[PDB]
Amino acid sequence: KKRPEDFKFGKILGEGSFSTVVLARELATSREYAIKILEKRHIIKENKVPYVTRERDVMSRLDHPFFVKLYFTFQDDEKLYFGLSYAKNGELLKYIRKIGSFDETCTRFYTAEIVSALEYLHGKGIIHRDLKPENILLNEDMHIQITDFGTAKVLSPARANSFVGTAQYVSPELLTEKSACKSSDLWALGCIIYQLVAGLPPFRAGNEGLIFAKIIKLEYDFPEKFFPKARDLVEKLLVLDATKRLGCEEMEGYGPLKAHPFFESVTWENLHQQTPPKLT
Ligand SMILES: Nc1ncnc2c1ncn2[C@@H]1O[C@H](COP(=O)(O)OP(=O)(O)OP(=O)(O)O)[C@@H](O)[C@H]1O
Repeated sequence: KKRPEDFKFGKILGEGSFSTVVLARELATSREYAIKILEKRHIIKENKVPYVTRERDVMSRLDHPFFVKLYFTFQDDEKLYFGLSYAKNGELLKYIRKIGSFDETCTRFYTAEIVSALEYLHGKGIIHRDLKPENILLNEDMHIQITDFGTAKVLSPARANSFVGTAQYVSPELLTEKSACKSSDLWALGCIIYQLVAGLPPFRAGNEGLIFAKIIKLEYDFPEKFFPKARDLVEKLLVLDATKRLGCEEMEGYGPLKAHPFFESVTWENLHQQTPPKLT
């Protein structure tokens, strides 16, 4: 029902391989949206339509404060437009790079929000499959806003067969069995926790193949100082057997995960309304 004429477009927020995200003000309401714009000829020609349709379908299902919201979509002759919530503070990755690593309180708090987010997502039977700090945005208040649902999968009411993801965060089962499940996201969570504390994700190399070989061998080490209860949690997530990761369904879900000693001081109830600790 909305049209391009309905908005004043401002600065480009970022660019993807087949998309541009632009900050826009809706004239009729004065609201700010991040508008994702896809060229129809380009997505048809480069075979991206399945990913565009998947992103719209998955995002339409989501209604949780830790996810970017899809408010509306429209199209004209040349373009599709997705109106998204504007995450003013950009990617979580920017903050890991800037400050180098998070202290225990910040690690705990941001990990808790991600765990809360994943509990919601897996409860709806959806796997993300590309969870990483670049795909975790931050709103004006510094709460997380998970994004990038074009490679997500709605599981039909355990396993998904498309090969998708980012080498550093890909789970061993996707490499060796050629499928992913909810537990694959918990593997990515382990990588992200490690990255928050250590400054880099645990499987690192300058090319994907070398990363793959390390992942399948569980070849990684903790830096000398690494919060002991965080290390224990990481060891319970970075497990080759996907059925043995803390938080997976065969480990009886998110209850035991949230009960991990690392999260002891966490109040899970209204996390999105708590004041995040300052990063720095
Ligand atoms: N809702 C949003 N609010 C603020 N910034 C955003 C939002 N969505 C995306 N961005 C920024 O714009 C960039 C482009 O996002 P987009 O989803 O179009 O492609 P991408 O996922 O970065 O790249 P690719 O699709 O090629 O992997 C993001 O990397 C992010 O920095």
